[PDB]
Amino acid sequence: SIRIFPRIAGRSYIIYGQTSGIICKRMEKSDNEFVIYNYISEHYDKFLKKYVPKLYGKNNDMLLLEDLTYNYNNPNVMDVKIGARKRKSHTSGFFSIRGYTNSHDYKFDPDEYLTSESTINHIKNFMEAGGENRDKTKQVLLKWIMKLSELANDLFEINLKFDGVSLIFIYDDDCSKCDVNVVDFSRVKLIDTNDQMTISAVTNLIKILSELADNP
Ligand SMILES: O=P(O)(O)O[C@@H]1[C@@H](OP(=O)(O)O)[C@H](OP(=O)(O)O)[C@@H](O)[C@H](O)[C@H]1OP(=O)(O)O
Ligand SMILES: Nc1ncnc2c1ncn2[C@@H]1O[C@H](COP(=O)(O)OP(=O)(O)O)[C@@H](O)[C@H]1O
Ligand SMILES: [Mg+2]
Repeated sequence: SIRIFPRIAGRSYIIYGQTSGIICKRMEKSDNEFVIYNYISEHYDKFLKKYVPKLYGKNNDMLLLEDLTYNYNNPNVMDVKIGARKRKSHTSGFFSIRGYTNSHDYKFDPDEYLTSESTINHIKNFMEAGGENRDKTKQVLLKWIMKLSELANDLFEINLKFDGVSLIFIYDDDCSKCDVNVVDFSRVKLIDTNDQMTISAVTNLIKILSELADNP
Protein backbone atom coordinates (compact mmCIF):
# COMPACT_ATOMS: atom_id res chain seq x y z
CA SER A 1 0.00 0.00 0.00
CA ILE A 2 2.20 2.90 1.40
CA ARG A 3 5.96 3.30 0.58
CA ILE A 4 7.66 5.96 2.80
CA PHE A 5 9.78 8.30 0.62
CA PRO A 6 13.51 8.41 1.71
CA ARG A 7 13.54 12.11 2.91
CA ILE A 8 16.98 13.78 3.43
CA ALA A 9 15.65 16.36 6.02
CA GLY A 10 12.51 18.06 7.50
CA ARG A 11 9.59 16.41 9.44
CA SER A 12 6.60 16.24 6.99
CA TYR A 13 5.00 12.92 6.07
CA ILE A 14 6.09 12.19 2.45
CA ILE A 15 5.25 8.93 0.63
CA TYR A 16 5.70 7.62 -2.94
CA GLY A 17 2.66 8.25 -5.17
CA GLN A 18 0.62 5.19 -6.24
CA THR A 19 1.97 5.97 -9.81
CA SER A 20 5.51 6.61 -11.20
CA GLY A 21 7.32 9.96 -10.81
CA ILE A 22 5.09 11.48 -8.05
CA ILE A 23 5.54 11.99 -4.26
CA CYS A 24 2.74 12.92 -1.86
CA LYS A 25 3.64 15.51 0.79
CA ARG A 26 1.21 16.03 3.65
CA MET A 27 0.47 19.67 4.61
CA GLU A 28 0.77 19.33 8.44
CA LYS A 29 -0.49 22.63 10.13
CA SER A 30 -2.15 24.74 7.38
CA ASP A 31 -2.61 24.69 3.58
CA ASN A 32 -0.11 27.70 3.36
CA GLU A 33 2.22 25.61 1.07
CA PHE A 34 -0.67 25.15 -1.46
CA VAL A 35 -1.68 28.87 -1.25
CA ILE A 36 1.95 29.86 -2.02
CA TYR A 37 2.35 27.34 -4.96
CA ASN A 38 -0.92 28.90 -6.42
CA TYR A 39 0.30 32.50 -5.78
CA ILE A 40 3.70 31.87 -7.46
CA SER A 41 1.91 30.20 -10.37
CA GLU A 42 -0.32 33.33 -10.83
CA HIS A 43 2.36 36.05 -10.26
CA TYR A 44 5.79 34.47 -11.09
CA ASP A 45 4.96 31.56 -13.43
CA LYS A 46 8.46 31.60 -15.08
CA PHE A 47 10.09 31.25 -11.64
CA LEU A 48 7.87 28.22 -10.85
CA LYS A 49 8.66 26.50 -14.17
CA LYS A 50 12.47 26.98 -13.87
CA TYR A 51 13.18 26.40 -10.15
CA VAL A 52 10.37 24.42 -8.43
CA PRO A 53 9.08 20.81 -8.68
CA LYS A 54 5.75 20.61 -10.59
CA LEU A 55 2.62 20.50 -8.44
CA TYR A 56 0.38 17.99 -10.26
CA GLY A 57 -2.60 18.42 -7.95
CA LYS A 58 -3.94 18.03 -4.43
CA ASN A 59 -5.70 15.12 -2.65
CA ASN A 60 -7.23 16.33 0.67
CA ASP A 61 -4.14 17.48 2.64
CA MET A 62 -1.57 15.78 0.25
CA LEU A 63 0.34 17.76 -2.47
CA LEU A 64 1.13 15.56 -5.53
CA LEU A 65 4.65 16.75 -6.49
CA GLU A 66 7.20 15.89 -9.13
CA ASP A 67 9.70 13.40 -7.66
CA LEU A 68 13.02 15.25 -8.34
CA THR A 69 14.94 11.92 -7.85
CA TYR A 70 12.83 9.99 -10.38
CA ASN A 71 15.03 10.24 -13.52
CA TYR A 72 18.25 9.13 -11.67
CA ASN A 73 19.84 5.66 -11.47
CA ASN A 74 21.84 6.52 -8.34
CA PRO A 75 20.72 9.89 -6.93
CA ASN A 76 22.76 11.75 -4.32
CA VAL A 77 20.62 14.44 -2.58
CA MET A 78 21.60 17.39 -0.35
CA ASP A 79 18.99 19.61 1.39
CA VAL A 80 20.33 23.13 2.07
CA LYS A 81 18.02 25.54 3.96
CA ILE A 82 18.48 28.97 2.25
CA GLY A 83 15.42 30.79 3.72
CA ALA A 84 15.32 32.11 7.33
CA ARG A 85 15.07 29.46 10.03
CA LYS A 86 12.28 29.78 12.63
CA ARG A 87 14.53 30.98 15.52
CA LYS A 88 18.15 29.72 15.16
CA SER A 89 20.91 31.34 13.13
CA HIS A 90 22.21 29.31 10.13
CA THR A 91 24.82 26.57 10.87
CA SER A 92 27.01 28.04 8.00
CA GLY A 93 26.16 31.70 8.65
CA PHE A 94 24.12 32.35 5.45
CA PHE A 95 22.57 28.83 5.02
CA SER A 96 22.30 25.46 6.85
CA ILE A 97 23.07 22.12 5.25
CA ARG A 98 20.13 20.03 6.60
CA GLY A 99 21.25 16.58 5.32
CA TYR A 100 22.72 14.63 2.43
CA THR A 101 22.89 11.09 1.04
CA ASN A 102 25.47 9.12 3.15
CA SER A 103 25.93 12.01 5.69
CA HIS A 104 25.84 9.41 8.52
CA ASP A 105 29.22 7.99 7.20
CA TYR A 106 30.85 11.44 7.82
CA LYS A 107 29.29 12.04 11.28
CA PHE A 108 27.23 14.90 9.89
CA ASP A 109 25.10 16.50 12.64
CA PRO A 110 22.39 18.98 11.60
CA ASP A 111 22.58 20.70 15.03
CA GLU A 112 26.36 21.36 14.66
CA TYR A 113 27.48 24.98 13.88
CA LEU A 114 30.18 24.73 11.16
CA THR A 115 33.28 26.79 10.34
CA SER A 116 33.88 27.72 6.63
CA GLU A 117 36.30 24.82 6.44
CA SER A 118 33.80 22.26 7.94
CA THR A 119 31.02 23.61 5.64
CA ILE A 120 33.24 23.00 2.55
CA ASN A 121 34.27 19.55 3.88
CA HIS A 122 30.54 18.41 4.17
CA ILE A 123 29.92 19.58 0.58
CA LYS A 124 33.02 17.65 -0.52
CA ASN A 125 31.70 14.62 1.45
CA PHE A 126 28.37 14.92 -0.41
CA MET A 127 30.32 14.93 -3.74
CA GLU A 128 32.47 11.80 -2.85
CA ALA A 129 29.89 9.37 -4.38
CA GLY A 130 30.50 11.13 -7.73
CA GLY A 131 33.95 9.45 -7.89
CA GLU A 132 37.52 10.49 -8.75
CA ASN A 133 36.97 11.83 -12.33
CA ARG A 134 37.65 15.50 -11.39
CA ASP A 135 36.46 16.62 -14.92
CA LYS A 136 32.95 15.07 -14.42
CA THR A 137 32.47 16.38 -10.82
CA LYS A 138 33.60 19.89 -11.93
CA GLN A 139 30.87 19.84 -14.65
CA VAL A 140 28.19 19.01 -11.96
CA LEU A 141 29.44 22.00 -9.89
CA LEU A 142 29.39 24.32 -12.97
CA LYS A 143 25.82 23.30 -13.94
CA TRP A 144 24.67 23.98 -10.31
CA ILE A 145 26.49 27.36 -10.45
CA MET A 146 24.75 28.19 -13.77
CA LYS A 147 21.26 27.56 -12.32
CA LEU A 148 21.95 29.13 -8.87
CA SER A 149 23.41 32.28 -10.57
CA GLU A 150 20.18 32.66 -12.58
CA LEU A 151 18.06 31.94 -9.40
CA ALA A 152 19.88 34.67 -7.40
CA ASN A 153 19.47 37.08 -10.36
CA ASP A 154 15.71 36.20 -10.57
CA LEU A 155 15.10 36.52 -6.78
CA PHE A 156 15.81 40.33 -6.97
CA GLU A 157 12.36 40.68 -8.72
CA ILE A 158 10.25 38.39 -6.42
CA ASN A 159 8.27 39.91 -3.50
CA LEU A 160 8.20 36.85 -1.18
CA LYS A 161 9.97 36.15 2.08
CA PHE A 162 11.24 32.59 1.43
CA ASP A 163 11.26 31.59 5.15
CA GLY A 164 12.21 27.90 5.61
CA VAL A 165 12.77 27.16 1.87
CA SER A 166 15.46 24.63 0.86
CA LEU A 167 17.58 23.93 -2.24
CA ILE A 168 17.51 20.23 -3.20
CA PHE A 169 20.86 19.45 -4.92
CA ILE A 170 20.85 16.13 -6.87
CA TYR A 171 23.55 14.39 -8.94
CA ASP A 172 23.84 10.86 -10.30
CA ASP A 173 26.91 8.81 -9.12
CA ASP A 174 28.07 8.66 -12.80
CA CYS A 175 27.83 12.53 -12.85
CA SER A 176 25.87 12.21 -16.17
CA LYS A 177 23.00 14.35 -14.74
CA CYS A 178 22.41 16.92 -11.98
CA ASP A 179 19.95 19.66 -10.93
CA VAL A 180 19.01 21.96 -8.06
CA ASN A 181 15.46 23.12 -7.26
CA VAL A 182 13.66 25.19 -4.54
CA VAL A 183 11.23 23.28 -2.25
CA ASP A 184 9.13 23.74 0.92
CA PHE A 185 6.85 26.79 0.68
CA SER A 186 5.13 25.94 4.06
CA ARG A 187 6.40 29.20 5.82
CA VAL A 188 6.69 31.54 2.78
CA LYS A 189 4.98 34.97 3.18
CA LEU A 190 3.98 37.88 0.89
CA ILE A 191 6.13 41.03 1.41
CA ASP A 192 6.56 44.35 -0.46
CA THR A 193 10.27 43.84 -1.30
CA ASN A 194 12.74 41.07 -2.37
CA ASP A 195 14.30 38.67 0.22
CA GLN A 196 17.93 39.82 0.76
CA MET A 197 18.69 37.06 3.34
CA THR A 198 17.67 34.30 0.84
CA ILE A 199 19.63 36.07 -1.96
CA SER A 200 22.69 36.13 0.43
CA ALA A 201 22.34 32.36 1.06
CA VAL A 202 22.33 31.68 -2.72
CA THR A 203 25.32 34.03 -3.50
CA ASN A 204 27.28 32.46 -0.60
CA LEU A 205 26.64 28.96 -2.03
CA ILE A 206 27.73 30.23 -5.50
CA LYS A 207 30.93 31.56 -3.95
CA ILE A 208 31.70 28.26 -2.17
CA LEU A 209 30.83 26.06 -5.17
CA SER A 210 32.89 28.31 -7.55
CA GLU A 211 35.95 27.84 -5.17
CA LEU A 212 35.38 24.04 -5.34
CA ALA A 213 35.02 24.03 -9.13
CA ASP A 214 38.26 26.09 -9.44
CA ASN A 215 40.49 24.32 -6.89
CA PRO A 216 43.49 22.45 -8.36
O1 LIG B 1 13.63 26.62 11.30
P1 LIG B 1 14.76 25.61 11.93
O2 LIG B 1 15.64 26.15 13.04
O3 LIG B 1 15.73 25.16 10.53
O4 LIG B 1 14.19 24.24 12.51
C1 LIG B 1 12.78 24.18 12.77
C2 LIG B 1 12.66 24.26 14.28
O5 LIG B 1 12.90 25.61 14.52
P2 LIG B 1 13.81 26.24 15.68
O6 LIG B 1 12.61 26.71 16.67
O7 LIG B 1 14.64 25.11 16.22
O8 LIG B 1 14.51 27.60 15.05
C3 LIG B 1 11.19 23.98 14.67
O9 LIG B 1 11.09 23.95 16.16
P3 LIG B 1 9.72 24.41 16.93
O10 LIG B 1 9.18 25.61 16.17
O11 LIG B 1 8.75 23.04 16.90
O12 LIG B 1 10.07 24.57 18.55
C4 LIG B 1 10.72 22.68 14.03
O13 LIG B 1 9.39 22.41 14.33
C5 LIG B 1 10.84 22.64 12.43
O14 LIG B 1 10.43 21.20 12.07
C6 LIG B 1 12.36 22.92 12.22
O15 LIG B 1 12.67 22.99 10.90
P4 LIG B 1 13.10 21.55 10.07
O16 LIG B 1 14.39 20.96 10.53
O17 LIG B 1 13.27 22.04 8.48
O18 LIG B 1 11.92 20.42 10.08
N1 LIG C 1 9.74 17.26 -5.06
C1 LIG C 1 10.65 16.52 -4.38
N2 LIG C 1 11.31 15.50 -4.96
C2 LIG C 1 12.18 14.76 -4.24
N3 LIG C 1 12.50 14.85 -2.94
C3 LIG C 1 11.82 15.87 -2.40
C4 LIG C 1 10.89 16.71 -3.02
N4 LIG C 1 10.37 17.62 -2.14
C5 LIG C 1 10.93 17.29 -0.98
N5 LIG C 1 11.85 16.25 -1.09
C6 LIG C 1 12.58 15.57 -0.03
O1 LIG C 1 11.87 15.76 1.17
C7 LIG C 1 12.67 16.40 2.18
C8 LIG C 1 11.81 17.37 2.96
O2 LIG C 1 11.23 18.28 1.99
P1 LIG C 1 10.56 19.68 2.40
O3 LIG C 1 9.70 20.11 1.23
O4 LIG C 1 11.61 20.59 2.94
O5 LIG C 1 9.59 19.18 3.57
P2 LIG C 1 9.55 19.55 5.18
O6 LIG C 1 8.29 20.55 5.25
O7 LIG C 1 9.33 18.23 5.78
O8 LIG C 1 10.83 20.27 5.61
C9 LIG C 1 13.82 17.03 1.40
O9 LIG C 1 15.00 17.09 2.19
C10 LIG C 1 14.00 16.05 0.22
O10 LIG C 1 14.79 14.94 0.61
MG1 LIG D 1 11.95 21.67 4.60
